[PDB]
Amino acid sequence: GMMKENEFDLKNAWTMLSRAEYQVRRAMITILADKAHVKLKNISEAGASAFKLDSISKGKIREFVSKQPKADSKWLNETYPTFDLEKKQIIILTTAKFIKSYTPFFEKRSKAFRYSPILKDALVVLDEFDST
Amino acid sequence: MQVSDFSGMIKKLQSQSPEHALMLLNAPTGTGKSYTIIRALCRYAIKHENFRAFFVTDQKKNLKEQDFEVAWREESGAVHKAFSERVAVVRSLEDTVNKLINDWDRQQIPDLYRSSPIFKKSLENLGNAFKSFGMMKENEFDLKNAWTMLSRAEYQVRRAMITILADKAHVKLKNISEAGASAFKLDSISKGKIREFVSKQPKADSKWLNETYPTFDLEKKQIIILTTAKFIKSYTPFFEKRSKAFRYSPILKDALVVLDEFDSTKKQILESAIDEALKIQADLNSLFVDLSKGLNKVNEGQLPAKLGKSFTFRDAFKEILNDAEQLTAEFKLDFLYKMEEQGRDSGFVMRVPQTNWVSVGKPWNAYFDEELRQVVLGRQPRNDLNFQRMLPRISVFLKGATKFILNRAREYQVSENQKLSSLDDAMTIEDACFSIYAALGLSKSQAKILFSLGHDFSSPTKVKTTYHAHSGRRFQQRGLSLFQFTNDPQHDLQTKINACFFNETPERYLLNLLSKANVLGLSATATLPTVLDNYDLGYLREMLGPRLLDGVHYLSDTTIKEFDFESRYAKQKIEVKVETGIVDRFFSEILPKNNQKIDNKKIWELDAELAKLVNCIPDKKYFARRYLNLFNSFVIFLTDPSMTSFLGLQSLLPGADGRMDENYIKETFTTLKDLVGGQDGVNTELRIVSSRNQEGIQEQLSEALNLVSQGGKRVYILSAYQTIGIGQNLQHEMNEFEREQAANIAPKGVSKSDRRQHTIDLAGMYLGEVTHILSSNLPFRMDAAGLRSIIEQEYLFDANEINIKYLNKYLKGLQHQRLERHPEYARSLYVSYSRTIIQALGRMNRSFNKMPLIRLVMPVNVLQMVTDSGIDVEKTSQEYRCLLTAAKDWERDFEKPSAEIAKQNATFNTFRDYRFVLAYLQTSKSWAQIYHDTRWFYVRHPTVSDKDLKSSQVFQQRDDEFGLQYLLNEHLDVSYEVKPINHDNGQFDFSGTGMEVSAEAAGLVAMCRYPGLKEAFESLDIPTKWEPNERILNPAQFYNYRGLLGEVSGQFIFQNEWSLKLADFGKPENYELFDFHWEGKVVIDFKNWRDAPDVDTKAERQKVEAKLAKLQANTQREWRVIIINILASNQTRPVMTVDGKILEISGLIDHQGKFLLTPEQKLNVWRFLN
DNA sequence: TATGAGTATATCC
DNA sequence: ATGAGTATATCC
DNA sequence: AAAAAAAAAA
Ligand SMILES: Nc1ncnc2c1ncn2[C@@H]1O[C@H](COP(=O)(O)OP(=O)(O)O)[C@@H](O)[C@H]1O
Repeated sequence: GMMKENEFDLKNAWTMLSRAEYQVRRAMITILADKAHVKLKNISEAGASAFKLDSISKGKIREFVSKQPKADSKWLNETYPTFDLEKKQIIILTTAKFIKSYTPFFEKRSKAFRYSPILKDALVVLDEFDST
Repeated sequence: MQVSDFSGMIKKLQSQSPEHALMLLNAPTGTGKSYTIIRALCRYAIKHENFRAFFVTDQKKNLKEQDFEVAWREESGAVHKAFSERVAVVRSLEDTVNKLINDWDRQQIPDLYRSSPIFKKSLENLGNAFKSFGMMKENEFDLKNAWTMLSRAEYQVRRAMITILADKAHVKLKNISEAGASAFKLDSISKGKIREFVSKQPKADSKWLNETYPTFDLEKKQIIILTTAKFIKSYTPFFEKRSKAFRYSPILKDALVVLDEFDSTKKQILESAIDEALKIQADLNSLFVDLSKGLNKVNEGQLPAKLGKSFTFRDAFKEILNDAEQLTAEFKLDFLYKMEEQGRDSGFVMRVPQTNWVSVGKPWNAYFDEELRQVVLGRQPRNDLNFQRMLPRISVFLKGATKFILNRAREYQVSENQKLSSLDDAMTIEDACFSIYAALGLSKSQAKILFSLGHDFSSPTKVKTTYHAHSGRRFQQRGLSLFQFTNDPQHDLQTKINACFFNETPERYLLNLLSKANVLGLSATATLPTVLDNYDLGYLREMLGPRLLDGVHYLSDTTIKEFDFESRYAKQKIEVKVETGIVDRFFSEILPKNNQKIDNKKIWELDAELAKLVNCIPDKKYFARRYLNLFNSFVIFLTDPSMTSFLGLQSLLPGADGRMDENYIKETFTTLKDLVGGQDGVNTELRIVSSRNQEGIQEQLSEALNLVSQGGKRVYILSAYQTIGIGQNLQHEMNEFEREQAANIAPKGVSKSDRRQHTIDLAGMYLGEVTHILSSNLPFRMDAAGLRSIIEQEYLFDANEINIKYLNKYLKGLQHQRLERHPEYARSLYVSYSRTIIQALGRMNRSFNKMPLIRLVMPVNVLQMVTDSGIDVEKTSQEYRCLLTAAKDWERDFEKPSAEIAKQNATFNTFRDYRFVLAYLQTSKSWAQIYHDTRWFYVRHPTVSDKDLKSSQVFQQRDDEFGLQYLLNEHLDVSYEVKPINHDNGQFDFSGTGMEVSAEAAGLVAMCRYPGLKEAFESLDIPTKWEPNERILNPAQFYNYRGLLGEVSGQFIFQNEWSLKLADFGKPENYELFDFHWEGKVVIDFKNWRDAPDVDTKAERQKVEAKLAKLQANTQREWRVIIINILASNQTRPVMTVDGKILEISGLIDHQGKFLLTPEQKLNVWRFLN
């Protein structure tokens, strides 16, 4: 926020903010991993930077948070919609975000909305069509 | 020591204009080293207007800006130059920004930039950027981006200043730059006008501009003061956006570089080198393919004639193209390498001059899947491409090709600089190399990695037949390489082999610097023998010879006699007392157990507090000893009506963690002060001099010592070795107590105006453990710590301090995360420990007044670790000598294990050289000549004098000691005995008994007993007996020696007896397969061995039949083969295989030199010969 | 030689 | 899968 | 007409 004046250095500040947010996400990932008994070690040792997982481990995490109490799972889903995007029936966003990418949970490289399979057969409602 | 001595040193160094010698000076601290070098540099700069010098030191607290200003003021006599246009201080970007902000806050900007609104806005933006940079200093990933933002802000400030100066000089900036924005590319004339204007400007304005921006006119600066870290990196010129490296700048040509912390610089340089090596990585396959493609474009004349006509006329170019084609065909590098992972970590592969290394055990294999049209890489047993051979071969090719391209780029730069009229915008060697690489079609990253394989180092010119630079240290010559395999979904079709090469050790950087500038190295420990915290002086002297000068040759003997202190200390009855701390667990052991017992409870909750603090650490039982040693030290401090100044140095700075907790130490000190010492401790205080405080170390030290000089107190200064352990002044002005208590040791013939006559040195020092001599990081990954670890071990191996056994054990431990103990008899470890201790003890030798009794307190480990091996204790401080006399109970012997390790390492290196040369001689022609020459050198004289070995056609032609690693005979013996451990790996033990190297296996016995054989030896100039001389062959060399001797003798006797003339082969790709041939019918192989053991018949037959089969496929004939032995002890029996194609004869002549081949045998010989 | 004449919004690199 | 116990400096 | 140095196996 201190460096929102110039745009040339906005890229670097955005990069630092993204790295910090990714660290927060990694902390949450390892918390849920130790709370779900999942072999975080596979990642945590073979992935002490990249931190990749497999489908079954994230599925176990998702089904654990599914049966979790209402309040905490509610906060997690509200703040991190990308935690499980293939279950969201409605996705509300700005067109500036729609053109750009979204950063999935359990991952660091962002994925563009344009090529993602989530748009296939979806219905896109442009609330101000001409202004878009 | 007088300034005339350093003037003589400087003028001697400047007389080496085309050679650029290196001069080193050992002088104990507190002798004038830094006082007089500054005066000498200033005086020489004033007298000679074309003299340029650099003053380099590791820590900016040792830059001595004020000392340079004072010396310049007192040296200039008539003109009185403002010292800002002659002497410059090149600060980092952060320090420049800090000075700018401070000047802005103190109204010190000279009202010309202040009045402008553009400048003010730029300064406000710079202040915000500096605040952000300070906030983001925690994570090093954000450090790069914060630094980039700060650099952009500083550049905007510079642009504002440029516009302000341009309009005042009527320069059309915009027109010179660009009506638009990003530009400001001014011509030489405009900036010349600007420089003229500031030259005629009022003095205050010019002084501020020149101090803040020394790079405003960098050519006028005669002395340039900067840190080692800044010297390694680049400086940003004024008027420009891109920074220019000091390394390739024309500012260094014929300059004099004064490294005031040689040898402390090496580590810094090393660290920087490691970081740079990790920044630059590229896919090896694509890099090689692109370079090959570019070179082929050069061949077909598709590049401008300027470089094309210089590439093509050299035979090395044709050879490089041929090697590129052969390597592309051999390793299938045209195709994609795909490495299938199911998710398991791949680790990485290391290549060190001794071996390959895989971090996950199973070696990597690669074959060509023809159906897939890919190269499958993985852990499968199938290895049809020799991947572990592919990785280093491509690296060797890249290194050689890049050296060729560097030579061509040097030629191109020299030719292009002729065209330029104003030699102010000349292109550097780096620019020429980048232009060549870009013209070849390589990317910018590929150009960076190819250029870093060797940085503009191409040697001199056949040394003009002066001195032969030779070295047997393999790590300095080959470096090391790292490879990691990466799979990404965005390049799903292939696996990237990211490569990381480390070649520029600090010694190589220093040699490259010496290729263009004189270097003067100054410290009290400049020549301590150690390769961990000092340059490899052995390697430096090997590669420099006469160019490695000595400084003490330019001092009067009075100064050297003044270096002594054991006489002056005795004459004034100064007594040094070493107190070692035998403390393990609890605090009653440090309290004075004399019968003034206060309470048996208060110390118990003191122990409880200590245990509580230790337990709250996120190993224990060791931090307690550190705390107790420190507490014992300042108990000793608190119980003496003396010792007005005490310094306690550790290897750790007090902070927030429990392992060394700051406020806990403070409260412990206060409790001990009110618990021990009634009137002794009331006048005491504690100061923690640290970089974590909100003010510079200079004022912290100044106020801590003013507490004693003026406050009438007794201070305990606690800090770390890395903070104020080197080159820091800790003396203070005396008080009445010190005046009436201290003693003076000033030599007869010293002035009263000297500051050393009005100050008093420290009266006591606590020497904590020096902890980080060798790395201990455990998770071994491809990062800075792992590289530092591997490089330290390679340095130890080069200096003959660890053998291949210990290195293999260490690597195996690293594969398992089970690091081994430090080597017990590695001299460098103890010498580095001693170096830190010596530097620490030099901080209390900066004055002539000393307290009558000095107390040095340290734990027992410091006593056990220090040593005197290669350290001239005669010219060291008396405190260190007393410490050594106290530590004499643990003195080690390093000469013996070093000698045997040197023998083992020389043998191992010879064996590795020969393992390489056979495989390469497979497909070479000249290296056959080198191998022939080396073997004949072996047999012409097994024992050779040192000068005779150094001056030879085989030693003067190779630039290293390939195959020529002779042992050392301290007794000039003619024989020795060695027990082989693993002859497959070339490992030998020179204390065991399993084989004899002497003339008994030579022609002396059982070989000269043949008619005409001794005549053949005397005709071929092969001595019959090993004459006692200096150096003797090693077991790896003795193998080839006896093999060639047996070859000659057996072929001679075979020709004498069977009366047949054999012929040699003439096809290059089938060398080292069979010794000779016979009439296109037979291939003949000769052997020299002991009595026949229970040798593995099947492996020998498999190998000989494999070479036979490849010769069958190549010669288009069916061939026989003969295996022949020269000496035996029983009945000879030539046994053939059932088919009858292979002959095996064991022993030709007996031990009496007469053959054992009867008429029957003979005839069979004829029958097999046909 | 020749005109038209802002403020504001949002996200990744 | 134990041996051993850090601070200093500066460009991308 | 000044490119280097490339065993297996652990
Ligand atoms: N004529 C002199 N010769 C040498 N040192 C002097 C002289 N006059 C004063 N000094 C002081 O003596 C001290 C010796 O330290 P110095 O020589 O700078 O470091 P070193 O002895 O490590 O080279 C310095 O602090 C310097 O200011």
